[PDB]
Amino acid sequence: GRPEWIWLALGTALMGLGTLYFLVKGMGVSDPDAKKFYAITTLVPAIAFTMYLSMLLGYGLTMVPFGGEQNPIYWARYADWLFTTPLLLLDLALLVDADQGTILALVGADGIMIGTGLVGALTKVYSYRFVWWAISTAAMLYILYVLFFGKAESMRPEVASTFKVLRNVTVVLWSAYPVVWLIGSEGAGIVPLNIETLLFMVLDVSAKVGFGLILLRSRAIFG
Amino acid sequence: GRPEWIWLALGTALMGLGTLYFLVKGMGVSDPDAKKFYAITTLVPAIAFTMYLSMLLGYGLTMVPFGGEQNPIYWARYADWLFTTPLLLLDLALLVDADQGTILALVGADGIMIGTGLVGALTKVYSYRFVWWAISTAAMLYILYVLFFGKAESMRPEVASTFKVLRNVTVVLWSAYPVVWLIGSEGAGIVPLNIETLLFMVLDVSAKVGFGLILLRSRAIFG
Amino acid sequence: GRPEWIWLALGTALMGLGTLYFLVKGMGVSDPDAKKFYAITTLVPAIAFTMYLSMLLGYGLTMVPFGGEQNPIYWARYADWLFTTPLLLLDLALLVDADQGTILALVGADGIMIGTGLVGALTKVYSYRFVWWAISTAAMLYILYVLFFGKAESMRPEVASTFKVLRNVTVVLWSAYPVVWLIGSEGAGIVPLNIETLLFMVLDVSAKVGFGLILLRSRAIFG
Ligand SMILES: *C/C=C(C)/C=C/C=C(C)/C=C/C1=C(C)CCCC1(C)C
Ligand SMILES: *C/C=C(C)/C=C/C=C(C)/C=C/C1=C(C)CCCC1(C)C
Ligand SMILES: *C/C=C(C)/C=C/C=C(C)/C=C/C1=C(C)CCCC1(C)C
Repeated sequence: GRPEWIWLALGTALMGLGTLYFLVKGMGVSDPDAKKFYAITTLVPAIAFTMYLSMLLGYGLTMVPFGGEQNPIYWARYADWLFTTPLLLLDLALLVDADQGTILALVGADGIMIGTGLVGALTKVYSYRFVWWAISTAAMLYILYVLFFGKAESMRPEVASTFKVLRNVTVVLWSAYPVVWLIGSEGAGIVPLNIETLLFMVLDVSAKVGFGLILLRSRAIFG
Repeated sequence: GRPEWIWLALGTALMGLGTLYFLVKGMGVSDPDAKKFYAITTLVPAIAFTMYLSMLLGYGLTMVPFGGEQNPIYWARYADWLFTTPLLLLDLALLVDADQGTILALVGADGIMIGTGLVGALTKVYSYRFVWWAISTAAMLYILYVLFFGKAESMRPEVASTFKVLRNVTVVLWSAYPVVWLIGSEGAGIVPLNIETLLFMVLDVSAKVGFGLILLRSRAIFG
Repeated sequence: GRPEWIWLALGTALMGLGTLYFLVKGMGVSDPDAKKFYAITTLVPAIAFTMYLSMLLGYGLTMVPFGGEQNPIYWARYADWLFTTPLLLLDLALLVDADQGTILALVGADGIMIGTGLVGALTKVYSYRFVWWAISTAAMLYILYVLFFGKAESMRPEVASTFKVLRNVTVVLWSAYPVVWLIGSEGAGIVPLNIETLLFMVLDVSAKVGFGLILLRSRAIFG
């Protein structure tokens, strides 16, 4: 039906397999700290799996009028990210034993990032969609700022090493989302929805399963 | 108007009385641990009370097209369960001093269970509704698994005793929900909505007020 | 377009400036406890900023049929309060080192207060709107009760002093909301929407930025 269906189907399959792999791999783990990381990390692709399935079956898709056309908007992505992005930030924060204040700042700014992105995606006045994109981007920039300038002296080498790798992976991949949104169907519409869907699938799988494989294979998750 | 109104009214009344009873019973409690259990346990029927009232007044009801008919779907149940089921799991987890990793696993899987159940309840393609039911059921099975195989050596007798009772009550009652959903109006439609509503009221009151009476009368909630 | 636009624009500007001020003021803070208070306190007007902008642009506004008319209902307020009121209660609770049980009681009752207020705001049967208002008010009264009768012996003077001031500010300002709602467009409609919007803007800015200035200038936030 929809040309982007193949990418949604592949996304569903990859998130599903990733979830199952992490689920199996986490069996037997008794270390409290490691359990936290496995729980957070397995839940991420499990949620993504449900939302990709939602998009594939057509439930997480809605039509938004703007620019004089009926624009297909997959709102299920925000329902996904609303829960998965904060969880991913939690993995990074727990890894460096961040204090509660910083965790709340990250989670709250993340909520603002996704919430304003959702508002922008459903906004009927074309020009306003970009106002929301700008605010969401400012929130993302705040998050990236905190990750880099927001624990070193008393920090295990493996912890510092894995955190630096996951932080770099996060900054690169997350930074692409606003660009894809801006040039894709939710924004300027210069890149067709099918290609946009492919881009998000690669980014999502990398930021979730890729990110997860790196974290769960590290000894940093253990006390 | 709607034949199932009597069960919604009785459900509203029972949840309301249960809330008031727990509220009174919890007065004077100074023990920190006991306070946690009273807060969690009183909030559960208070939320259920609001959603049952929502259904009674008709606000938590919507019409979903599928199978060639306008099907009355009480979505308010998921708004209820989304918050009450995780809270109930929290009572069980705190009772056994479960570690954060396991708590997150339970809460996250519970969210998936209710979220996919909601998607299934509102899905317009009949066959797909059952795909969502299957995923939600898999999440429930994971939860039941964790409760039984997911703390013994260093565990007070009263704690182990009450937990085992509440765990058995939980497995039996919770396991009935997917069956009721499957044979009821949201699924195969072989059992009429009025009878389905009665079933859920008995299950809800038992899983909330019944469950609550057992827990709050035990000495396990005290340090 | 809408006469109340000026108050929404001023609200947007004030919440935005307040957010920026708190953001700057919180720079350099290394004290863990102080960080918690700055995070919570800065997030509050940041969220309010987004919802006021939502109302200004028209996204957070919907039409609800009741009383034989199309009533303009700004639902964005509840999306705001759902997150900001619990955060404000968290500031007060952390300030007095409240135990988890009491925190959950406050947060849960707050959720009920806002959730039932939202249901009332969107209810099509006029008389029922007031039933929801009554339940929401009962939840607010419970919260006010807990704040006054729910830690003294072992409590720093500055902490007790600032808490008492913020508690008084909270009881006075919060108590006004149900009155405004009752006499405003969501209720009896005796006070026009434009005036109602002005009232909420003054209350919101005072309960958020005013409240925030008092808290963040106190030494109580430091360990
Ligand atoms: C599993 C998914 C991940 C890690 C998704 C990350 C999403 C973002 C960083 C999204 C950010 C956006 C903006 C900064 C601007 C507005 C549009 C968004 C929501 C695509
Ligand atoms: C107070 C209510 C309780 C304890 C409700 C429990 C609800 C469930 C365990 C629901 C589970 C469902 C499935 C496993 C399959 C799909 C349909 C549901 C949501 C009814
Ligand atoms: C930043 C906003 C604040 C501090 C808002 C406070 C909101 C309330 C205390 C609202 C309470 C209401 C009731 C008690 C009755 C029903 C209507 C409401 C939601 C306006």
